[PDB]
Amino acid sequence: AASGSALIFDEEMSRYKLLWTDPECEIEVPERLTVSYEALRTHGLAQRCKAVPVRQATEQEILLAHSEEYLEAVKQTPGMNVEELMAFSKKYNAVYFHQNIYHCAKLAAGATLQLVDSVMKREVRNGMALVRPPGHHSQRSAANGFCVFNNVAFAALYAKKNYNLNRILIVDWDVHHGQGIQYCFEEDPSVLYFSWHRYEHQSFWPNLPESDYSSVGKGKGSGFNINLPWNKVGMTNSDYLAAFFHVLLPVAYEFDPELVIVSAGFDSAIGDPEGEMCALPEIFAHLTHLLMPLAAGKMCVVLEGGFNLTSLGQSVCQTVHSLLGDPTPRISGLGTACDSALESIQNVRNVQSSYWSSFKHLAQSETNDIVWPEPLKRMPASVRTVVVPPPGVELTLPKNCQHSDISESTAKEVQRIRDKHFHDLTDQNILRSLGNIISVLDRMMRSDEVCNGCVVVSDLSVSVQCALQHALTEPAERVLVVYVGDGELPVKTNDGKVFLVQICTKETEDKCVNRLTLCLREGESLTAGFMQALLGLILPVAYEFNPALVLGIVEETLMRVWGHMTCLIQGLARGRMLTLLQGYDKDLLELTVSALSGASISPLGPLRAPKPEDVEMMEKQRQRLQERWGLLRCTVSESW
Ligand SMILES: CC(=O)NCCCCNCCCN
Ligand SMILES: [K+]
Ligand SMILES: [K+]
Ligand code: NA
Ligand SMILES: [Zn+2]
Repeated sequence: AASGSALIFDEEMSRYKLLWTDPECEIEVPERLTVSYEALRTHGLAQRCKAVPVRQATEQEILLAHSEEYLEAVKQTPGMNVEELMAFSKKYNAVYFHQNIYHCAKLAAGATLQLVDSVMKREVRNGMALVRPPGHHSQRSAANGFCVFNNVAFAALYAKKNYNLNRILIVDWDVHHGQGIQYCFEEDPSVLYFSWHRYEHQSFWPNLPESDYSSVGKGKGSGFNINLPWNKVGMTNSDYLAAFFHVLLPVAYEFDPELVIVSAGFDSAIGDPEGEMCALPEIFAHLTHLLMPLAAGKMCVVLEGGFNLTSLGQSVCQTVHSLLGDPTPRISGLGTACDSALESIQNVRNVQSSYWSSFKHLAQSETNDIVWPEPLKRMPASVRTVVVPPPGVELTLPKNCQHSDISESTAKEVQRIRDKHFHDLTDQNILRSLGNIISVLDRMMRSDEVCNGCVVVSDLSVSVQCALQHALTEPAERVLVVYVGDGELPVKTNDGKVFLVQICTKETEDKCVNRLTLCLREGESLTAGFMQALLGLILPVAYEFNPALVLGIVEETLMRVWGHMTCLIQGLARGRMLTLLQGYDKDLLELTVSALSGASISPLGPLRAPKPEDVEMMEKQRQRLQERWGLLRCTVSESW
C-alpha cells in the first residue's frame, strides 16, 4: 500500500571537516554532501521525494552498537581544541575529529533511523539518507576510516528491536570492506551481510585477513557473512553484474529478507581515487533495481563513501531515479567478468556452498584524470502502463495505468498487414488484437509518453508475428522474447536480432546460442527452480543481449514467480516490455499490470531447494551458452 521515496538530508552534516594536513583523510570533504544534494535538485529528484527531517540518535540507540567507554570518549570531542582533536584522532586508523563531528555523527545515525521508521511504518516505499560521517568501518569501541558510529548497523539493530524483524539483508557496495558491520553481525543469523571490496590479496586498506571470501560468519551466523574481494582494480559493469547474478541475488532471494539496507558507497564508481574501478554511474541504477523486488520494496539506501565529486553526484542520481521507479538506462558492452573477478566469484560460491541451496550443487561430484560520458536523461513515462483487457472488461487500475482505441492510420496498417501476410483471416476481434498490439507498441516506442503495456490476445501466432515484426521495423535493433508455453512460435533467431527464452513443460534440446529452453519438472520444486534460472541464466543473457524491446508471451495453459520476472526484466530496454496474455485470466492480468506499473512485488517466502534434476538442466544450459554469452560465467575458464 505504501508509496513514495523518502529523501533524508541536512546541511548541518556538512559543517565539520579536516583541520590539519593529512593526505589519507583529505578526500573526505563537506562538498560530498552538498554536491550530491545539488545534483538531486538539479535533476528534479529531490523535489519528487518526501523530505523527512533528521534527528539525533539517542544515547540508548548509540549503545545498541557501541560501548559506553567509546561513546563517553567521543562525547568529549566537542570541548577539545584542535591540538586535542589531532591527538584524539591519532588513536584510531584513518579518521579525523572536529568539534561538530559528534553532533553530526548523532545526526547521520538519527537520519538512518528516521529512514527505517519511514519505510517500516509504510509512510514511504523506500528511501535514501545522505549522511556524513559514514558508518560502516566503525566498530564497538573505535572510530575507523572516516566513520564514528555505525549508521547501517544501527538501522538493522533498531529494525530488529522495534519491528521484531527476523531477516535483514545489508548490501555494502562501497569499494571498502565494512568490517564494522561484519563484526557486529558475525554471529547473528538474522542479518545477512554482503560486501564486495577492493582487496588486492590483502594489500588494500584496511588490510584485514577476515575481509577474504573465507569469512562466512561464526557459530549460528555461519553462512550469513559474504565477502567478495576484488583482487585487481578496474572492475567494470560486467564484473559488478556478474557478482549480483551469481553470488548476491541467489542468496538474497533465498534468504527472503523483510528489510533491505544498502551501505551505498560510490567510491566503487569510475573516476574514484580510492576505488580505481571502472563501473559507470548507470550501474547503480541496476544494482538498486535488481534488489527492489525484495522485502516488498522496503529498501533503505544509506550513503557511505564516494570521493570523485562528479561520479558521486551522478551515481546518487541514478540510485534515486531507480528508487522513484524511473526507467533504467540501457547498459551496453556487457560480457564476461575478468579472470580475477571470476576467481573471486568461484571461490566465494564454493566456500558458501555449505550454506546456500543455490550453491549446493557445487559440493558433490555428482552435482558439480579519467572522463566518461554524462548519463542520459531518465524520464518517468506520462502513463507507465497501457492495458487492453478483452472487449467489455473494465478493471481497477493503478493511477499510472490506462486502457488503450485503434486510430484510422493504425487500422489501415492492420489492413495492409492482412492484405499481404494473412489472406483467409477475417475474425473481427483477433484483428482488433493486432490494432491493439500495433497501437500500444507505437506509444511505447515513439514517445516517452508510455513505457510498457499488456494486451490479451486469442490467436498466439498472428499476434506474436505482428508484434515482433512491427517491433523490428520501427526499428528496434534487438528484441528479447520471453515465452512461457509449449508450441513453436513464429520467431526466427538466425540473424542476431532476437534472443528467445522459452519456459516449457516438454523437454527439448536447442541447437543454437540465441535460444534458451528451460523445461522444469512440475511440483513444489518449481518456484525455487525458476528463480534460480531467472537469476543465474535469463538475466545474465538478457543484460548482455541488451534488447531494445522485451516481448513477453504466456499461452492459455510458474505463475507465482511471474511478477518477479516482470519486475526484474524491466532492467532491460528501459522497461519497454509488451506482454501478450493468451486468454483472459483476471489475476494473472492483474498481477502483470501491477508489476509492469512499478508496484511492490509480494515476497515469495524463503526458498526451499530446487530439484537436482533442474539444477543439472540449468548448468548444462550454462555450459552450452557461456562461450557466446560470457556474463553467464561464474568460474574461470580452462586455458589452452
Ligand atoms: C567511508 C570510506 O569510504 N572510507 C575510506 C577510508 C580510506 C582510508 N584510506 C587509508 C589509506 C592508506 N594509506
Ligand atoms: K563494501
Ligand atoms: K550475520
Ligand atoms: Na591517523
Ligand atoms: Zn569506501
